[PDB]
Amino acid sequence: VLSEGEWQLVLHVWAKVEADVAGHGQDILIRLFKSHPETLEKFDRFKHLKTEAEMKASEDLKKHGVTVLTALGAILKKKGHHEAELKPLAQSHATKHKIPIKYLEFISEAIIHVLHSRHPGDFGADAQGAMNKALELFRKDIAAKYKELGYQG
Ligand code: HEM
Repeated sequence: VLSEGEWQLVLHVWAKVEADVAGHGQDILIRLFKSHPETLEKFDRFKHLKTEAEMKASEDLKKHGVTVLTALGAILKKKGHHEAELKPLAQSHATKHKIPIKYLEFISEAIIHVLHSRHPGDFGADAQGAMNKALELFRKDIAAKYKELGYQG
């Protein structure tokens, strides 16, 4: 359970993200795909992209970055009371998109790295730990739904 002070840290940096949702979403997905290329293979939509320059030039990848960070922002702003928002995400990511929990750990690492690059004055260690906690709580609650459905592994 995050404290109120931890949530404030999380949402304070998240409000900085929302000034350039699309730039963040490109940086985060690029990082995820470069750092963990097995993740790119899950997107039939993006698996033709073979270089970082092609990734940065793809408008479709930019659009999907905004889809992802808009869904994450809506979950973070519920401060833990996010059951209605996770149900559908867990269900599609487990059963249709076939995404392992470990790949949610990987995109959490990329989100934390990109927030540290773009917002260092609002993303010191206190805020990095709080955002780590918020992304762990996201993964915990999605993993419990995966387990229900037979996909925790
Ligand atoms: C912060 C974590 C994430 C969030 C908030 C998120 C959010 C979303 C949303 C909102 C959609 C569209 C609606 C839906 O299908 O449920 C989607 C689609 C999708 N996601 Fe994610 N996602 C996340 C992580 C991942 C990861 C780590 C992968 C793959 C490694 C992945 C793979 C996919 C795929 C394959 C689709 C369908 C894309 C398409 O072909 O249009 N997601 N995601």
